[PDB]
Amino acid sequence: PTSSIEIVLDKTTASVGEIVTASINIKNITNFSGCQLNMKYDPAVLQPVTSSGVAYTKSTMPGAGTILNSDFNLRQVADNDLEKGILNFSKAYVSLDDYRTAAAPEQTGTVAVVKFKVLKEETSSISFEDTTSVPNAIDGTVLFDWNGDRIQSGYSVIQPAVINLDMIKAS
Repeated sequence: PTSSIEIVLDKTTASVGEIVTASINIKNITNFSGCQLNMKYDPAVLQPVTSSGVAYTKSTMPGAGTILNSDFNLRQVADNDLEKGILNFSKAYVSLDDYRTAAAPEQTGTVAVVKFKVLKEETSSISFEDTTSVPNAIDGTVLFDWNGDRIQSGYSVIQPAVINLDMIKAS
């Protein structure tokens, strides 16, 4: 009887130059309308790249998932720190009246996809992390319902996602 957000990798193992795709998935989040997320990775090991192969900038949004793609006036803002390895982004529907009226809330699916180039073959992790700039977060996550209120208890944050776990002893 579970509600969750999770970072899922398409590969558990990857060599230098490969792309690993991280999917940020939610499951059974009641009346979900949007989120703000603060994700941490190690910039010596992974580099976020767009679907066309170019590095993110401070302003780059993650790739589209399978939800939050409908025309209920989507607001999208990213504020990334690529030197420290932080992706911070907000994606939410703004026409909440119309979204409520359509009566078909997007409670389960992929909110965003981040592709990472593997720079070093080494054990590394990706997690959500609390940050000063987003003070109301639960392990670096803020989820909103279709009234515009923060969801305050009853979902698990499943993390970290780990690549190259088999090489952990060497780290």
